[PDB]
Amino acid sequence: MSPSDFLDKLMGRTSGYDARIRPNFKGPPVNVTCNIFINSFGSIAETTMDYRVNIFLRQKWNDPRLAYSEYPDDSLDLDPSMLDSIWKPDLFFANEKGANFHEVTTDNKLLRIFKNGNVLYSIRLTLTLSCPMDLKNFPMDVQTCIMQLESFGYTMNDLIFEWQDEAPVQVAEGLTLPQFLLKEEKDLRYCTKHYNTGKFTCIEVRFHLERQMGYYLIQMYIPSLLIVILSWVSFWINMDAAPARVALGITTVLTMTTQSSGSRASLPKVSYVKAIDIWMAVCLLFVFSALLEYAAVNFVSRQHKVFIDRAKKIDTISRACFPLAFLIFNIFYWVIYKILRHEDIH
Amino acid sequence: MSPSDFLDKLMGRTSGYDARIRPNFKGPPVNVTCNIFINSFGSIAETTMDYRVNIFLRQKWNDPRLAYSEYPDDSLDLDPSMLDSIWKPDLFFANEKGANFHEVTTDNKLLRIFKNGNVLYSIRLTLTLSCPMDLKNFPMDVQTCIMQLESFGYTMNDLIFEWQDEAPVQVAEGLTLPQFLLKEEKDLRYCTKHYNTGKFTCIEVRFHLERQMGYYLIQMYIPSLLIVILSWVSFWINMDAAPARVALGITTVLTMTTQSSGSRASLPKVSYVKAIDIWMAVCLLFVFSALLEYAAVNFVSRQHKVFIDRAKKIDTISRACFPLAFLIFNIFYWVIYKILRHEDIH
Amino acid sequence: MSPSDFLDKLMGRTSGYDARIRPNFKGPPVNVTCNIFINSFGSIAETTMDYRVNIFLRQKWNDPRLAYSEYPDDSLDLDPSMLDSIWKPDLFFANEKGANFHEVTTDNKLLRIFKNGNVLYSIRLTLTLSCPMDLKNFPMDVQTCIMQLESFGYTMNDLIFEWQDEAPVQVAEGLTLPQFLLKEEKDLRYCTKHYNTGKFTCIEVRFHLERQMGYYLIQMYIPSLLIVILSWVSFWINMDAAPARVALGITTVLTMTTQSSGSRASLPKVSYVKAIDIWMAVCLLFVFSALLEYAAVNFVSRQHKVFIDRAKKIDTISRACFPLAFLIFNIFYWVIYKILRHEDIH
Amino acid sequence: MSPSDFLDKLMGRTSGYDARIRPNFKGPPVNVTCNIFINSFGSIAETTMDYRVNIFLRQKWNDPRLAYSEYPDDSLDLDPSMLDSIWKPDLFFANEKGANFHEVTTDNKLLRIFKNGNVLYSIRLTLTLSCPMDLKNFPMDVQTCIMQLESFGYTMNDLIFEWQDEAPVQVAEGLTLPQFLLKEEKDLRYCTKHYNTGKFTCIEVRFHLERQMGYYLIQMYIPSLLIVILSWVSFWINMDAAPARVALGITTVLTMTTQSSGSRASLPKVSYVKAIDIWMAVCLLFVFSALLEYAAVNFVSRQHKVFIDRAKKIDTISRACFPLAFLIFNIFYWVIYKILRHEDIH
Amino acid sequence: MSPSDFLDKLMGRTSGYDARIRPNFKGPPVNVTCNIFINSFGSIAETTMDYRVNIFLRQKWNDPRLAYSEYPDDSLDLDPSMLDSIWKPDLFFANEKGANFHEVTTDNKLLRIFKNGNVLYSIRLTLTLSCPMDLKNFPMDVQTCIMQLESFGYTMNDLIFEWQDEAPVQVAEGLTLPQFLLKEEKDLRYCTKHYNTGKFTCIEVRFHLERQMGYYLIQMYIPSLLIVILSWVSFWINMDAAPARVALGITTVLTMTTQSSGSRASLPKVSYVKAIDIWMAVCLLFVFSALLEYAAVNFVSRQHKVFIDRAKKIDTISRACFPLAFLIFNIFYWVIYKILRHEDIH
Ligand SMILES: *[C@@H]1O[C@H](CO)[C@@H](O[C@@H]2O[C@H](CO)[C@@H](O)[C@H](O)[C@H]2NC(C)=O)[C@H](O)[C@H]1NC(C)=O
Ligand SMILES: *[C@@H]1O[C@H](CO)[C@@H](O[C@@H]2O[C@H](CO)[C@@H](O)[C@H](O)[C@H]2NC(C)=O)[C@H](O)[C@H]1NC(C)=O
Ligand SMILES: *[C@@H]1O[C@H](CO)[C@@H](O[C@@H]2O[C@H](CO)[C@@H](O)[C@H](O)[C@H]2NC(C)=O)[C@H](O)[C@H]1NC(C)=O
Ligand SMILES: *[C@@H]1O[C@H](CO)[C@@H](O[C@@H]2O[C@H](CO)[C@@H](O)[C@H](O)[C@H]2NC(C)=O)[C@H](O)[C@H]1NC(C)=O
Ligand SMILES: *[C@@H]1O[C@H](CO)[C@@H](O[C@@H]2O[C@H](CO)[C@@H](O)[C@H](O)[C@H]2NC(C)=O)[C@H](O)[C@H]1NC(C)=O
Repeated sequence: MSPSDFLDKLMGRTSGYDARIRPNFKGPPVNVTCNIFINSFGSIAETTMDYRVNIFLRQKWNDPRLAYSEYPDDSLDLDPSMLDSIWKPDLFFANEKGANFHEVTTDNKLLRIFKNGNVLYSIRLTLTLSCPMDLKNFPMDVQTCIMQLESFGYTMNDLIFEWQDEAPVQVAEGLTLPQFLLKEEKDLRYCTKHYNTGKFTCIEVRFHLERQMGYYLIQMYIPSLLIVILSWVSFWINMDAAPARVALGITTVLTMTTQSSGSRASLPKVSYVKAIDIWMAVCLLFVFSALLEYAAVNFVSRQHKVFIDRAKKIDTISRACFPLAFLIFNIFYWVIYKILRHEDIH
Repeated sequence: MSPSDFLDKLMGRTSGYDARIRPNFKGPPVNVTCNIFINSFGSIAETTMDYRVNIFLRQKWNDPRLAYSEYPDDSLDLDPSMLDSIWKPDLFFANEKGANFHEVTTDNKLLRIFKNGNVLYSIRLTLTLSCPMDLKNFPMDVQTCIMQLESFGYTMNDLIFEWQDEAPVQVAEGLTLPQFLLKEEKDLRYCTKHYNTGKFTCIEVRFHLERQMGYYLIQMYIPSLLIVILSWVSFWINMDAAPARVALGITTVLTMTTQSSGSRASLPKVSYVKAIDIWMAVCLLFVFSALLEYAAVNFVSRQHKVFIDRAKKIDTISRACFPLAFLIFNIFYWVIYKILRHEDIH
Repeated sequence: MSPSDFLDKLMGRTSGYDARIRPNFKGPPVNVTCNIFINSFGSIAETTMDYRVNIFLRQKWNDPRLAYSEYPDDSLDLDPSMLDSIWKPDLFFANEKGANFHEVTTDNKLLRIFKNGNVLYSIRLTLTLSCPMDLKNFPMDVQTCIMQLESFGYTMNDLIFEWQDEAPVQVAEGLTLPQFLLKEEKDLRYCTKHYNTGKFTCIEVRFHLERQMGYYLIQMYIPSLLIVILSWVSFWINMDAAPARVALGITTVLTMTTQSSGSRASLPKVSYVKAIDIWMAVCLLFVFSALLEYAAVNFVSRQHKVFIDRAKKIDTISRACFPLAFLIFNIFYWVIYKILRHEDIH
Repeated sequence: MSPSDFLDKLMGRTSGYDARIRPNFKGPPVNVTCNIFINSFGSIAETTMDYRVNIFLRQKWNDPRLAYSEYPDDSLDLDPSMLDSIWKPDLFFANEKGANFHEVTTDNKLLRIFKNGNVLYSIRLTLTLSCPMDLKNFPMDVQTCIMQLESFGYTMNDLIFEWQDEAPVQVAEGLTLPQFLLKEEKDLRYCTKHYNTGKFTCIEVRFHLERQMGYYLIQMYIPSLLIVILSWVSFWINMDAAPARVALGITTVLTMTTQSSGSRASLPKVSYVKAIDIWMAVCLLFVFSALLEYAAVNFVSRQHKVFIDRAKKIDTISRACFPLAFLIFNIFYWVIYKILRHEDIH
Repeated sequence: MSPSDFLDKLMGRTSGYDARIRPNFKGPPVNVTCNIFINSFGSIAETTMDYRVNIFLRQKWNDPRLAYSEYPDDSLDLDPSMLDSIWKPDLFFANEKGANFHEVTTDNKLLRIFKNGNVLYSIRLTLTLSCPMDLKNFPMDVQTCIMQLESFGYTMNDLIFEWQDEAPVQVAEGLTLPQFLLKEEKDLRYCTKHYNTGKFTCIEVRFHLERQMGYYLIQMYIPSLLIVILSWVSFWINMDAAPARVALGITTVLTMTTQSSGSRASLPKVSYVKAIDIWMAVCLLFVFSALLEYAAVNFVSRQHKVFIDRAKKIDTISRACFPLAFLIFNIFYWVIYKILRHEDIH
C-alpha cells in the first residue's frame, strides 16, 4: 500500500528487473511511437546552413515487466529520477550538430507508467540541426528543413520507431519567425539507414519555410532601382556638361558595384547564380550602358552641322528607350520568378 | 540535542522519508508560492529577440513529514547540501533558451525549514529568455518581456504555482539599463499549459521596457536632417554651375541611401515597415526631388527670354517650398508617433 | 605518529566531525577574514559593461573542532582534496556574471590548518564582473569597478566577512592594462544586503581606472581637426571655381558625419551626450558653416561694382575669423574637460 | 540461460576479468582495425586553418577472455553502458583542436561481442581538425586535409592500428560542400610517432578538396574587370575635359585599391603572394597607367601645331593598345593558372 | 605473478599507500623534472594579448613506496585510470587564462612506473596563455611569449620543479605559423613566487616570435605609397584646372585618413605611437602639403606678369622636390627600423 516499497518492488533487485535488457528479449522488436512538440523555432542561418529548435520529445512503448495490478489508478506519474533504473530507447538525431538537455531546477524528464506496462517518456531538448539550403531563387526561395530520429545501437529486428497516428508534430500557439513563414503541413517520411554495421530505424519530419520578401524589397531592390533611375537623369543634362554626366555615370556604376557586393554579405559562398545576382547584374549593365551612351554622345558631338543633331537624337532616343527596356526586363523578371514559385514544394 | 543526529533523524532511512514522494500523496495538490529578486537585467538583443536576467528564485511550500518539535527555535537555516534528500518542485522556465546555476565556492542554494514543516528554498539562476519583439514604431517602441514558471512533470491535481501576495517581484536598487527604462509596475498573469500529456500549472510575470530616444537622435535623425539641409544649399548656387549642383544631388542621394541601409544594421530582417524606415524614405524622396528640380531647371534654361526667368522662378519657389514642406512633414511625423505612444501598453 | 591515521582522526566518523555544522553552533558568528591577490586584470568592455579578473581568494577562520596537539609543527599544509570533509564559508560574488574554478592538473585549492584550529583556504578563480560605466566625459573619464563578497545562505548572526587589516588587496607585479591605468589606492567598504529573507554580510572593494587619451588623440581628435583645417582651404580658392569649393564643402561635411558615426562604434547605445559627441558636433558645425559661407559668397557675387568687393571682403574676413573661433573653442573645450577631471574620484 | 547472469558471468568479479589489462598481456600486440563513416563535413575556415567533421568511428579487435560458448547466436549486440567494464584502445586524434561525444538520449556507443571474442565498438564523435593550408593559387587551389588516429599510452609492442581492407572511409550519401568539392579517392598512410617516450602507432587518412571558382568570379574578378573597362572610357572623352578624365582616373584607382584590400578579408595574414593578389596588382597598374596617360596628354597639349596632333595620336594609340595588352595578360594569367592546376595533387 | 593482484598490491589498502601524502614526508622536497612537447602553436591575437598552445606535459619524479622487485621488466606502462590512486604534483600554469584536458576515447594520461619507483606522467593539455605584447615597432616587432609552471599548494621545502637537462622543450616537426617565425632557441628561467602565503616554485620557458612583413607590405605600405604617388600627379596638371587638382587633393587626403584609421583595425587601443602610425602620419602630411601647394599656386596666380611665372616656378620646383624628400624620408625610416631590429631580443 505504501508508495516507497511499491516503487522498488516494481523495479529493483527483489523484482529482478534488468535495465540493460529490452522489454521483449529474443522476441518481436520493441515498437516505440514518437511525437514532438515544438516550443521554439529560430536562428535559421544560411551561412552555417542550420537552424535551432527547442522541443518536447515524447516516446511511448510497452514494457511487460513493468505491468502492475496493485494500485487502483491506471496511470502512475512518478518522480523523474528513476530513469536510470528502467530500459529506454537509444534515440538520437542524425542531422544534429549540437544538442543539450535542460537541468533548470529539476531535470525536465516526465515518466508515466500504465497498468499494462505502457511507458510514456517526455524530455525537453534543444537541438541545432543542419539544413542543406538551395539558394537558387534566393530572395524568393522555399526551404525544407528535416529532422531525423534514428536508433544508434539497435537494428530493425530489435527496435522500430513510428510516428504517432494523430498529431505527431504540434507547434506552440503564436510561434512566429521574423524572416520565414512555417507551412501548416508537415511531411512524415520513413528513412532507414544502411551502414556496414547493419540496418537501423529512422523516421523523418519535414518543415517547409517560405522566405518573406519585404526586407529584401526595402534593403536591396528599391535602392538599386533608385540608382538606375538616378543614372537616367543624365539624359536630361546638357551635353556640354562633361564633368556632370561623367561623374553621374561613375558614381552610379561604383554604387551599383558596392550594392552587388553587399547583397551577398550574409550568405554562404556558393558558386551558382541566384536571382538577386541576376537583378544586380542587369542593373549594373543598365548604369554602365548609360555611361557608355554619354561617352558616345561626347565623342560624336566633336567630330567637326549633322554631328550636333545626331548627338541630340541619341539623347532623345535614350530618354525613352532606357525606361521602356527596364520596364520590360522588370515584367519578365518578376513574372518568371513568381512563376517558378508556383512549382510544387514537394 | 546534538545537531548531527537530528539532521538525519528528520530525513533518512530511520525516519522513512522518501524524497521521490510529494508531501501530500493521494491528496490535495502542493501549493508552492514563488517570488523573484532581479539582481541584474540586460543584454536585450533585437537580432536574437532575447534578454539575459540574473535572479534569486524563492519557493515556499509545506511538507508535513518535515515538521519537528524538538529544537526551541522556530526556523532552521541548515546547510545547502541536503537538497537531494528532500522533495522539491520541478519548476522550469518555458521561454528559456539557456539557464545555468552558480557554483562559485559553495553552490548558492539556501534552505530553511520551519517548525510546522514550511520549506523556503532560494536558488540563484542566470537565464536567457526569448522575447518576441514588435519592431513597428522601432525608435519609439515599448516592449513587453515575459517570464513563465511552469511545472514539467506534475499536473494541476498534484502541483499548483502561485505568486506571493506581497512583493512577488523585487528589483535590486540602482538597477539601470543603458538603452531602456524598466517600468515600476509588473503584470502577474495565470498561464496554464494544455498539452496532449495533460494540464500543467504556469505563472507569468511581464516587464515593460521603453526605449530611450537620445541615441537615435544623435545617430540617425540628426545626420539625415543635416543631409536634407545640405541638399537645400543647391537652390542658392548659380544655375550655370552644372557640375556643382549635380554633384551635390548625387552625394546627398548616395549618402541618404547609405544611412537608410545603416539604420537597420542591428535589427532582425523583419518584413514590415518601421518608423525609422518611413523617416529615411521621406528624406531620400526629398533629396531626390532636389536633384530632379535642378535637372528640370537645367533642361528649361537651354530651350532657346522667358526661359531664363522661368528657371529663376523655379529656383526661387523651391527655396521656400522645400523647407516648408519638410517642416509640415516633421510636424505630422512627430505628432503621430508621439500620439501612438499614448496607446495603453496593456 | 603516522600521517594517514592522523588525517582521518582529525576529521571523520571516529572524530564525530560534521561538515554540515558551522564551527560555533548556537554561539557567536564565524568571523572570516578575506584577502585577494589579483593575477590578471583586463577585458574591460564598455558595450557589455563588465571586466574579467583572475584572482587568488584567501579566507581565514577558526574551527575549534580542528585544533590538534599531537604534531610538533604548528601549521599543516595538507592535500587539497579533503575540502569536502570540512566546513567552509558560502562566499559568492554578488555582481558576478560568470565565474569558473581552475582544474589544470591538480585543482588549485590550498588548505592549511594551525594548531589552534585556524584554517587558511586559498582558491584560484576567474570572474567576469559587471561594472556600470558612466560614459559622460567618455574619452577623459574615470571608472570605478567594484567587487562584492557576500554570504548566500548565512545571515549576520551566523557568518561575518571582514577585510584583512594589512594588504587586503595585492596586485601582481608588472600588471599593466593597454587602455587604462589602475590607481594604487583601493577602497574597502561595508555593503550589507537586506532581502525579504534577512540580512546578509557583504564586503566591497573598489578599483579606480583612468582611461588613457593617446589612442583617442591618434584615432578621433586629430583626423577631425585635419578635416576642419582642410575645409578652411576653400577660403583661399578663387571664388569663381564653384565646383571646387562646393566639392570641398560636400566632402568635408560627409567625412565629418562619417567620423561622428564612427566615434561611437565600440560603445553602448547610451542616450546622453558625451565629450567626444560635443567635439564632433562642433567640428561638423564648423565645416557646415564653411560651406554656407561659400554659398553666401556665390549668391552675393552674381547680383549685378560693390557686389564683388563685398564677396571678397567676406572671404578675407572668414580667412581669419574661422581659425580664431576654432582656437577659442579648443581652449574652452580642453580647459573645461581637464577641469572636470580634477573632481575627486570619490 | 537468463541474460542477466550471463552478462556479469562474462565480465565481473566472478569471471576475474580485468579491464585494466590488454587482451594478450605479455604477448603479441593487440591489432585494432579501424574504419570511419563521415556523417557531415564543413566549416572549412582558412583564417583558423581547421575544419569540423562528424563521424562514426568503428574499432574492431579480439579479446580472448570475452569468448563465450553458451548462447547459440554468434553475435551479441548488448547495452552500451558496460563499456567501462571491458578493455578499450586509447585512440586519440593527433591534429584535433576540439572533440566531443554525443549524449542525446542514450550515449551513442554501440558494442557487439562475437563468439570468438571479436569486439566491435562504434562511437559518434564531432571533431575540429587543424588543416595547414597552402594559399598560393588561392582562388584556384586544392587543399589536402588529414586525420591522424594515434595511440597515446601504448607503444608499438602493445597496440597497432590498421585500416580496414575494404571501405575504410565511407561518406554519407548526398554530402555536399558549398565552397569545395571532395574528391572520391582518399589516401591511407602510415604515420608513426617517435617521441622521447617511445614509438607510437598512427594511421592517417587524407581528403582532397578543390575550391569552386564561381563565387570568386562573381565577387572579385568581374567587378575588377568592370573597373578596368570603366577606366578605358576616359580615352574617348574630350581631352579638354580635365575634371572628367581626372575624376575617372581617381575613382578607378581608389576603387581598385579598395577591391584589392577586400579580396583578402576572410584569409589569414600570410606573407606570400597569391593569384588573386597578382590579378589585383595588374588591374591596379592598368588603371594607374590610364590616369598617367591622361596626365601626359594634358601636359603635352599645352606646350605652345604638332602639340595637339601628338596628344591626339597618344589617345588614339591608347584606345587600341590598352585592351590588347589586357587581353594578352588575361590569356597568360588564365593559361598558367589552369596549367599549374594540372600538377598531380599528390 | 598475475597482473591483477600485483596492481592493487603495489597501491591499495593492503599496501597502506596513501595518495594524500607526498613520497618523502617530513624529509627532503620532491624533485619533479618537467619537459614539454608542443603539438600546435597558433591563435596569436594582439587584441586579447594571448596565444593558444597544445602540449604534452611530462613530469618525472621518484616515489619510494612504489618501488617493486617482483616483475622482471624494469618499466611498467600501466592503464591510465589509476592516477587517482597515486600522489601527483599540483602543477598549474600561472599565466593561463583557459586550460582543458582531452577526453577523446580514453583520456590521454600515460603513466609509467620503474623498478626504483621512478614515475613518468604524461598528459595532453590545451592552454590559452596571456602574452603582454610591446607593439612599438608594430609591423617589424619581435614578441616574447612565456609559459610558467608553478606549484599552487606546496612550498619550496616540499616541492621543487626543474627543467630536464636535455631537450626540455621539443616542437613538432613541420610546425609553422602564418604570421610569425618561431626562433629555434628557447630561454629557460627560474621564476619563484613570493606571496603572503609563502614561497612557491616556478619554472619559465620563453619563445621568441618574429612578425613577417610581407602581409603588411601588401596591405598597408604599398597602397599608401600609391596614394602619395597619385597625389604627385597633380603637379603635372594645368594650373587653371581648379576642380581637377582640388579633387585630387581632397580624395588623396580622405583616402589617407581612411587608410590610417584602418591600419589599427586588429590591434589593441594602446596609447603610444607605433611605426605604422609614423608612416601613415608622414604620408598624410605629404598629401596635405600637395593640396596646400596647389592652394598657394591658385592664390598666387590671380594677384593681377611675374605672378604667372612665379606659380609656374612653384609647380616646377615641387615636381622634383616632393619625390626627393619622400625618398629621403623612406631611406631614414627603413634604415632606422631595420637598425632597431638589430637590438638583441634578450
Ligand atoms: C511491433 O510491430 C510489428 C509490426 O506490426 C509486429 O510485427 C508483427 O507481429 C504480428 C504479431 O506477432 C505478426 O503477425 C506479423 O507478421 C508481424 N509483422 C512483421 C512485419 O514483423 C511486432 O510483433 C510488434 N512488436 C511487439 C512487441 O508487439
Ligand atoms: C492548495 O490550495 C487549494 C486552493 O485553495 C486547496 O484546495 C481547496 O481546499 C479546501 C480545503 O480542503 C477545499 O475546501 C476547497 O474546495 C479546495 N478548492 C479547490 C479548488 O480545490 C488545496 O487544499 C490546497 N492544498 C493543500 C495541501 O493545502
Ligand atoms: C566575531 O567578531 C564579533 C565582533 O568582534 C564578536 O562579537 C563580540 O564578541 C565579544 C566576546 O564575546 C563580545 O564581548 C562583544 O559584545 C561582541 N560584539 C558583537 C557586536 O557581537 C564575536 O564574538 C566573534 N566571534 C567569534 C566566534 O569569536
Ligand atoms: C598482430 O599482427 C602482427 C602482424 O601480423 C602479428 O605479428 C606476427 O605474428 C605472427 C604469428 O605469431 C608471427 O609469425 C610474425 O612474425 C609476427 N610479425 C611481426 C611483425 O610481429 C601479431 O601476432 C598480431 N597479434 C595478435 C594478437 O594476433
Ligand atoms: C632534491 O634536490 C635537492 C637539491 O639537489 C636536494 O637537496 C640536497 O640534498 C643533498 C643530499 O641530502 C644535500 O647534501 C644538500 O645539502 C641538499 N641541498 C639543498 C639545497 O637542499 C634534495 O635532497 C633532493 N630531494 C630528494 C628527495 O632527493
